[PDB]
Amino acid sequence: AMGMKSRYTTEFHELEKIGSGEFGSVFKCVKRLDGCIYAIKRSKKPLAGSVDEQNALREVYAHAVLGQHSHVVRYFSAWAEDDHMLIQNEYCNGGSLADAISENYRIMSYFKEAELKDLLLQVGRGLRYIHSMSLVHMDIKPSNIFISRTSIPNAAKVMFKIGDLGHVTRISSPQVEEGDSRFLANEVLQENYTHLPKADIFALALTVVCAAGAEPLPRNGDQWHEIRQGRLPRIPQVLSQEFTELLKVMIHPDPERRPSAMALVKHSVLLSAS
Ligand SMILES: CC(=O)N1c2cnc(Nc3ccc(N4CCN(C)CC4)cc3)nc2N(C)C[C@H]1c1c(Cl)cccc1Cl
Ligand SMILES: [Cl-]
Ligand SMILES: [Cl-]
Ligand SMILES: [Cl-]
Ligand SMILES: [Cl-]
Ligand SMILES: [Cl-]
Ligand SMILES: [Cl-]
Ligand SMILES: [Cl-]
Ligand SMILES: [Cl-]
Ligand code: NA
Repeated sequence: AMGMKSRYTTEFHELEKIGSGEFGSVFKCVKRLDGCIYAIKRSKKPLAGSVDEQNALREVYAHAVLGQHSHVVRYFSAWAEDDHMLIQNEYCNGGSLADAISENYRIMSYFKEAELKDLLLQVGRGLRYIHSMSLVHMDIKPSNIFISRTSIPNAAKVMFKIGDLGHVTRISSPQVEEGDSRFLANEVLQENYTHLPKADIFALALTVVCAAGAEPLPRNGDQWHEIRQGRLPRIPQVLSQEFTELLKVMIHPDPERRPSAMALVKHSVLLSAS
């Protein structure tokens, strides 16, 4: 809890809690001076000078570098007070893709093919930017993709944004902190980091597979290995042959054969979503 003269309490009116972690939570808040809603994550402050601090500050640094892109979550501010570290990001009104999937699942639905191409194109724009900046996300998965649904009053919209930049690292990085095992490419687990950007492409394909209604992905075991041999998880729908082949080459066992994020966004299959 924060003090009543904290920056957090004075400058923001806290609304709804919107997420929870081990040592923190996320609130939907209004900033009093501008009237706009933000997501503010407040976590226990990492020990100053520690490796945990290093990892926390890397996230903020990634945000500061990447957050200008239209398909990466905007960052506004970060600070520390009351033994908490705070990050104020844009609030995304549709929650994460994991939340949108779970809502879909509850009503016996899924993203249909046109929605999946839209997802894939938009997050791939996101990755193209990240990779152009010599960075890799390393943790692409539905819970780290955020959704904003907007209405434009005076046109003469659903946006997917990459968030949770806590695993972002540079392309040539010799150590890599692995992301979610359900989405982790085999080469990264083996500690081959020659083609890091293609680990994000792999994770994105599996993320679109989850959007498309696949069952829970394995964290380990024979099914996990089967996926890493290049076999797509089963989905409860029949997608076009061309779109299925895009997804499948995105999980190719050789990273070099997976599309770049650039090739991805230029792909003829996704021209229908442009
Ligand atoms: C983009 C973004 O950076 N952040 C974000 C934005 N917007 C939102 N919006 C939302 C709406 C609604 C919901 N749901 C959850 C499911 N229930 C059922 C309804 C509401 C959940 C989240 N939640 C967010 N949280 C959960 C994470 C947060 C964050 C911050 Cl502030 C700092 C560092 C890393 C991250 Cl990932
Ligand atoms: Cl402020
Ligand atoms: Cl919550
Ligand atoms: Cl402090
Ligand atoms: Cl682009
Ligand atoms: Cl997830
Ligand atoms: Cl390998
Ligand atoms: Cl899953
Ligand atoms: Cl179908
Ligand atoms: Na942005």
